[PDB]
Amino acid sequence: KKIFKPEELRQALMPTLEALYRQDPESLPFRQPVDPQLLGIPDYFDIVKNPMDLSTIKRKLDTGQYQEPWQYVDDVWLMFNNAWLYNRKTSRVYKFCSKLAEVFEQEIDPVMQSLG
Ligand SMILES: CO[C@H]1CC[C@@H](n2c([C@@H]3CCCC(=O)N3c3ccccc3)nc3cc(-c4c(C)noc4C)ccc32)CC1
Repeated sequence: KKIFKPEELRQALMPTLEALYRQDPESLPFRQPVDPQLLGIPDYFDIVKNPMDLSTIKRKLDTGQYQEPWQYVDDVWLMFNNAWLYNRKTSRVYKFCSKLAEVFEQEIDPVMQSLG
């Protein structure tokens, strides 16, 4: 299938990550990995087996760790689904997660079409 290369992926995908970072305050819980010790939620890693956050995804884009666009998309939805799994539907963080998902879905669709 189509072979991609890192700089092509970073230039195409990074604006979609940038759109998530620009959401203030909705992206604030997601700009750094969850620290369950500081936040007093010691069961976090009992529930969330593969943590993900914007800073990790950004580093992976920056350092060429995605061979295909769908791997980037996978990590974004993984970050969203970790937050939806751990938090109550009525919580601020759950709602901010859904806001980021709405933004992502608008940003990623034209990009993935253009990478196809
Ligand atoms: C800059 O560093 C800050 C340090 C930690 C702060 N934080 C908070 C605080 C608690 C206090 C009440 C509040 O309103 N907060 C907040 C809510 C939205 C916007 C800004 C502040 N609750 C958090 C929940 C998760 C999380 C996720 C994601 N998935 O599971 C879990 C669990 C992660 C970070 C959280 C966010 C950023």
